[PDB]
Amino acid sequence: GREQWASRLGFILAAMGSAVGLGNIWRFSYVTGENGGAAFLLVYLGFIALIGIPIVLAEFTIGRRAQSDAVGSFEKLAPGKPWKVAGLMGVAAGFLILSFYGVIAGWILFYLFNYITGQLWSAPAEGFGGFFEGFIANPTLPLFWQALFMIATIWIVAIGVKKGIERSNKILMPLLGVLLIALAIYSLTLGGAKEGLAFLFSPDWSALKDPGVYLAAISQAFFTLSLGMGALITYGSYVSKDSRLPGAAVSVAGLDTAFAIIAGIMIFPAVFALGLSPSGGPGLVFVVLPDIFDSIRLGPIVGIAFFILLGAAALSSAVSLLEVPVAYFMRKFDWSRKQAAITLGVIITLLGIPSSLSFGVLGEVTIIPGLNIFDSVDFIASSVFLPLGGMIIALFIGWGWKTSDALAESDLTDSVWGKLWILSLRFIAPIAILIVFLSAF
Ligand SMILES: CCCCCCCCO[C@@H]1O[C@H](CO)[C@@H](O)[C@H](O)[C@H]1O
Ligand SMILES: CCCCCCCCO[C@@H]1O[C@H](CO)[C@@H](O)[C@H](O)[C@H]1O
Ligand SMILES: CCCCCCCCO[C@@H]1O[C@H](CO)[C@@H](O)[C@H](O)[C@H]1O
Ligand SMILES: CC[C@H](C)[C@H](N)C(=O)O
Ligand code: NA
Ligand code: NA
Repeated sequence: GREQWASRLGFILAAMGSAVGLGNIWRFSYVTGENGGAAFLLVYLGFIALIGIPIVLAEFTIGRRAQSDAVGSFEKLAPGKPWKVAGLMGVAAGFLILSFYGVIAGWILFYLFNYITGQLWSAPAEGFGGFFEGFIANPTLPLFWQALFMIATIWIVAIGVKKGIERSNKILMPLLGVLLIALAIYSLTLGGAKEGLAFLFSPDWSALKDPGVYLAAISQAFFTLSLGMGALITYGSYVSKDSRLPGAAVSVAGLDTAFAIIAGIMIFPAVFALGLSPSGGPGLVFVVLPDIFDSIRLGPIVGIAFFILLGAAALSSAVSLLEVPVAYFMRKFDWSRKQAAITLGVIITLLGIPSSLSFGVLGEVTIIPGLNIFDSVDFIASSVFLPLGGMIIALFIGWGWKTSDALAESDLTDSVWGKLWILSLRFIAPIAILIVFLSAF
């Protein structure tokens, strides 16, 4: 009845495209930065091995045995039991995260437009930092480019799994990796490599007595791995009988973390050479990356190449953010695919408009005490729904699955990995999440 990926690799690449997006470059930079660098990074790394690798496979496992959307996946496997709250919790993180995902993806298309028209080639008068300030504070200009991005996202989603989502131009994600390695090597010769690589790889332990860093790591880890958004459950619901689930979840985190690391090697050695502070808020990369391209001879070509490849990366990730409601509403309300995309994509766009305004006119306005609207949506989405959603997901398989079924559907045997993966779901990952919950609130 449902559409499916046309090969076992098509599922891997789509999941690779879903995972590797803006949370690798943009979000990883200013979150690693404002939380102490190397202390945070080693904690974010450790969370991906013991909380990440199991839950991605947990999501992949639950995705195909039910062959349903993220919510209906819990209704066809354990009907009547209250586990569907996790499938419900993740779709809410999809509506919330795609609202400001289109906000930051609007910044991508504006900068790309400026490099195409030859505007951001040299250092503007306002400066590479000031240019970003008067742009995110302008009430309407970010909303235009967000709507333009939400078109392609909506368009691709409305096209279909086999005619749109899976048809991602196969050679573009590798082009974004090769460039980042070439961009990482460049900033290493800007005079900030010592202050950068030390702050980014050598730990300052006193930070780990602040509990926010833990929650910050768990928030970033679940966010960069497409966890707790209902996106890995649905991408698993298009996987065929013949497929190895364990190999994909590893291939995705290894690529996402490798992409995540090179971004640190590129951003932070440049932040310390530019004399800039690593805790520069969400628009950290948009102050540094143009400042780095400004010192290259062909920097305008790099900028166009960088933002075309990073834009397509944010496009391949936000398209999957829309499938979670779309694949749900087609079942729950018999909506067609094209009707679901327009309706659910234009609402997600309007939901993010108060976030784009939180950078300028709505700066002093707060919802959650102490945070502006962008930071507040980010909190409930990425620091609550994502870490708490995976806990129920992890406890769901670990406790509410017959161990013979949990390993058979996850294509794991009774090997040490099969036990370890099961072990992390039953106890390790959920308690680490539960402990970080007790220690932050
Ligand atoms: C490419 C991998 C980089 C690994 C960086 C590990 C930590 C580097 O931090 C190092 O701390 C030392 C303290 O005096 C200094 O002498 C070094 O110059 C400094 O780079
Ligand atoms: C290239 C990938 C490996 C990078 C390993 C990073 C090494 C961690 O950094 C270490 O931090 C310690 C202070 O806490 C210092 O005493 C060590 O000299 C330093 O190597
Ligand atoms: C002092 C440095 C003056 C400019 C020397 C050019 C060296 C950088 O070279 C540039 O690096 C980019 C990747 O980083 C590539 O994409 C460009 O094609 C390449 O021209
Ligand atoms: C919302 C997260 C998106 C889908 C992607 N996982 C990223 O790291 O940017
Ligand atoms: Na992507
Ligand atoms: Na990611």
